[PDB]
Amino acid sequence: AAFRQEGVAVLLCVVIAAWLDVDAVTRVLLISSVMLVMIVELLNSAIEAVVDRIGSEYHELSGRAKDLGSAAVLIAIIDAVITWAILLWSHFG
Amino acid sequence: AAWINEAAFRQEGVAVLLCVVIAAWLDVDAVTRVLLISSVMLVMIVELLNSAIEAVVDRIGSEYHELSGRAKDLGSAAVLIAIIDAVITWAILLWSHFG
Amino acid sequence: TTGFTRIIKAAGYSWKGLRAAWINEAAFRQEGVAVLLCVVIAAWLDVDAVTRVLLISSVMLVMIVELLNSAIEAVVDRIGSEYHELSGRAKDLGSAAVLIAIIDAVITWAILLWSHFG
Ligand SMILES: CCCCCCC/C=C\CCCCCC(=O)OC[C@@H](O)CO
Ligand SMILES: CCCCCCC/C=C\CCCCCC(=O)OC[C@@H](O)CO
Ligand SMILES: CCCCCCC/C=C\CCCCCC(=O)OC[C@@H](O)CO
Repeated sequence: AAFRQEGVAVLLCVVIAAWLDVDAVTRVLLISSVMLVMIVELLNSAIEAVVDRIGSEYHELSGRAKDLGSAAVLIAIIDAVITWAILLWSHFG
Repeated sequence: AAWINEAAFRQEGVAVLLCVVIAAWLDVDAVTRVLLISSVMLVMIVELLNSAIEAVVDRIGSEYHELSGRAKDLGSAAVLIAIIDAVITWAILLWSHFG
Repeated sequence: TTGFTRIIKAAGYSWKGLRAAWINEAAFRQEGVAVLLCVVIAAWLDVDAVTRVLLISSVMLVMIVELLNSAIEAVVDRIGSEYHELSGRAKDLGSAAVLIAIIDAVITWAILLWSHFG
């Protein structure tokens, strides 16, 4: 369901990066950026998995852990966007 | 959320934020600017993940357990490695621009 | 004061964690060796600054995810129960992030060295 859509997303990114006439270095940066997002999203899901296992009811530290994990994912997404934007502006510069 | 109003996250937050601003103004090529950003961004990501770990641990209980201390130590280790990676990154790249 | 004591304390925790992870597992020790070799090779390698960083950044990320996944397992094992679905799920997601980080590093080294022909 959700993991499939992310799998579709990252596959398209690889296809696009392969479709673009770019060098080895820039191609690595494009891929690795999206790869990092995958890593953070998986680790964040691991956090939420532990949280939902520990607590049966609501707790402050439980919501804190989820917010911090979701924040890390956001920072990762932003980092990927900035990376793609900078490189593409350079290639078509 | 309520995480933003903390002395620890303000200091770590501005340290990374300043580096991004500086890197955005530095006169270097694209791939260099990307690495300057991605390095300090990675540090922030690891710090947020590490902070999430500690939050989960404290959620468990106040009574100490060996795995509880191990979880925090391993988390701090990842943060350390991330900072080292950031320093080395900026050191190698800026050494050319600095001369 | 507070800023200096946090750096020292975090350095103490980090070194205590790196020590514990090195003592407990043999696979971790060999992994650290593989990383250290990669760092030295990339430093002595005749490539430009950007490639040198990428080779380093790859293996450094591997260790970070490894330590973070090991932190997850520590919390999971901390929890006391016979068996839970989210117990295996948490480690499954963590192990997935580890294998992704390793593969991405291997491919990076593969592509970069193949383009350098060295
Ligand atoms: C127009 C908004 C697109 C979506 C957001 C993309 C943000 C990208 C970059 C933010 C500024 C940081 C880097 C900008 C800069 O200093 O130079 C970039 C340029 O040298 C690349 O060739
Ligand atoms: C440029 C290298 C950055 C770090 C790469 C990853 C290194 C990971 C682990 C290195 C060893 C961790 C600390 C273990 C150690 O040195 O001593 C353990 C010893 O006291 C008992 O066996
Ligand atoms: C080519 C490698 C150069 C050094 C790169 C970083 C290596 C990191 C750790 C290796 C040194 C730590 C080994 C253990 C050690 O010396 O400490 C002994 C321990 O009693 C201190 O608490």
